[PDB]
Amino acid sequence: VPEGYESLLERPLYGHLATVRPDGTPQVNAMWFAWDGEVLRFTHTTKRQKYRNIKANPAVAMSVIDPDNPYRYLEVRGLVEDIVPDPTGAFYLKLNDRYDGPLTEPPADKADRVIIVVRPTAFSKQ
Amino acid sequence: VAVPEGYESLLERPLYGHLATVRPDGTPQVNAMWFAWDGEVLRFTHTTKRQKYRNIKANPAVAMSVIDPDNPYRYLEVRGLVEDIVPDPTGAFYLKLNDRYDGPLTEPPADKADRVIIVVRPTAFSKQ
Repeated sequence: VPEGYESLLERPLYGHLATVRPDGTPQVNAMWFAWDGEVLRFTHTTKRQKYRNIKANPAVAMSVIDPDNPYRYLEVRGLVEDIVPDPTGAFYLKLNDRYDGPLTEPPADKADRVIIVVRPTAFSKQ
Repeated sequence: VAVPEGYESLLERPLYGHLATVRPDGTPQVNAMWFAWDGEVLRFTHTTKRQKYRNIKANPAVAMSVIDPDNPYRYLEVRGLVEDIVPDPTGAFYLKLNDRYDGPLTEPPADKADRVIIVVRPTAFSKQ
């Protein structure tokens, strides 16, 4: 990550995750995310189009901008490298906690929850 | 294609839109952008010299994500097609976008000779 920009990834900001649909056209959805210094993790259910997109095309990109300073932003390109079942909704609650989210209990859709793990290939800030 | 009823307000606000395009190799690109909405089409400022432009010349399909900055449960996803690309060699359109956002970019850009207006007609909206 280029120098001075990793802090974007540490903050509880909404990332805009782009995927490619089966028809070859793009889709973009605003998302919580977690960065661990190596990979990005997202909460998803197996029911939505964005999940189906990544099962067929694992290449993704995520945009984040600093809400306090429009000069600071990042596009992260990467590949989905794992999809991990989260049937207790523990990972959803971890994100909820980082974002001071409204859930007080595991999500009702927990049986269908997964963790999408994305390993970056590029970070661009300009 | 009609905006969902009461969400057009998000497109009227000076919020960033995160515009996704697809590269010729089939992988996506997404960038935070100023946009303008006139009730029918979205307009963006680009130059002819970057990858985002090359992406749209080969695949006109795009998607834009805008989120309310204070309530993240309020959002709008717009899919659409680039239907025009208009030269902006004076940077006048770029300066109108800056004005819409009350931004600091009040003088024409050094790259103005290569500036264009990208015009996108929506094909779909989602807010849930």
